[PDB]
Amino acid sequence: IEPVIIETRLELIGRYLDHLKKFENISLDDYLSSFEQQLITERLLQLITQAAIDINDHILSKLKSKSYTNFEAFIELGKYQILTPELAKQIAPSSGLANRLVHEYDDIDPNQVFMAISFALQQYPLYVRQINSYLITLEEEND
Amino acid sequence: NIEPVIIETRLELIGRYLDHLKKFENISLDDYLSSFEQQLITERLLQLITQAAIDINDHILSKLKSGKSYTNFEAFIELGKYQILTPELAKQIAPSSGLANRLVHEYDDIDPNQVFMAISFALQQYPLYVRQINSYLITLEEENDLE
Ligand SMILES: *P(=O)(O)OC[C@H]1O[C@@H](n2cnc3c(N)ncnc32)[C@H](O)[C@@H]1OP(=O)(O)OC[C@H]1O[C@@H](n2cnc3c(N)ncnc32)[C@H](O)[C@@H]1O
Ligand SMILES: *P(=O)(O)OC[C@H]1O[C@@H](n2cnc3c(N)ncnc32)[C@H](O)[C@@H]1OP(=O)(O)OC[C@H]1O[C@@H](n2cnc3c(N)ncnc32)[C@H](O)[C@@H]1O
Repeated sequence: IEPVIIETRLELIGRYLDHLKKFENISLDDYLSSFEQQLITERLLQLITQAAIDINDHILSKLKSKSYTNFEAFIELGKYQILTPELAKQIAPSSGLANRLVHEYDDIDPNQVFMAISFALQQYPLYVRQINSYLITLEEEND
Repeated sequence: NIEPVIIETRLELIGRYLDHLKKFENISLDDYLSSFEQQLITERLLQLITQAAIDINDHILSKLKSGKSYTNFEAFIELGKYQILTPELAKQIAPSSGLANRLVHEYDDIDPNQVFMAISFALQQYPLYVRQINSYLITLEEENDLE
């Protein structure tokens, strides 16, 4: 496992969350009225989830050199206790959110993106902390 | 016929996205590079415009190409060969398929300097795309009515 590959993406997730947090108090009616605010939060959520999918793929490629869907990849990290199983279960559906936001499914419901903001702001800081704690362990073993 | 309705809805969306993108036509590079939020808005607008056009092109060519395959870049060039787009526009606008692939993260990392230039390219080219597809839409409706 290459720490800098993982840490670069974790830092990006943290940056994107920092920007997404600027939206955490916007009312739904103002959100639905502002296409540009929908665009910003949709792209932030896409970038966050795609960075996580990339992190998970890198980690699993070094451990289980088996193939997982993006949803299962979160679950598998839970089995390795790299994520907690509870976080892995909660956050795995953000893989479907990523697909939704690149138009792999049908239209985007802004009401559901609005609610997803608060769950991303809860779950992904924990994802970052858990992956960071794993990376730090690997680094402190090398030392 | 379902193809005209499909094209017309997507053209209406492209027109709306272009209206929002036009707000950024006069932004300076330094202003753009210093505002992550303006980068996000323009990146997603470009993603939505190009994806809608890719959808249109797929529906146009499925009627004309009897199962023959094509990439999203190639679809734009095929429209030029069919004189649905002018060849000049077709070759100018085909690389927007590569922009779209980068914006949905098929590969690579996003260079904001390239996205900055794509704002101008899209504001020049996609209004012409809309006009020319709209002219084809009329021909299609006439052909369906004539058959
Ligand atoms: P894709 O087909 O990957 O996602 C669709 C749906 O299936 C869920 N899923 C994928 N793979 C699995 C496995 N292996 N097990 C169980 N479930 C799986 C995936 O999590 C996704 O779930 P959804 O709850 O439909 O969506 C995830 C997430 O997206 C937001 N959401 C939902 N519907 C939306 C609309 N219409 N607009 C905008 N956002 C939407 C919610 O945040 C939801 O939790
Ligand atoms: P992807 O693999 O989709 O595209 C790669 C590259 O190849 C071009 N291409 C695809 N198919 C063909 C055919 N049949 N013939 C000739 N060329 C083809 C495709 O247009 C793309 O060109 P690029 O110049 O790499 O990119 C197109 C477009 O994207 C923006 N761009 C470029 N680099 C970017 C970064 N780093 N970030 C964000 N956007 C970027 C530019 O607007 C460029 O014009």
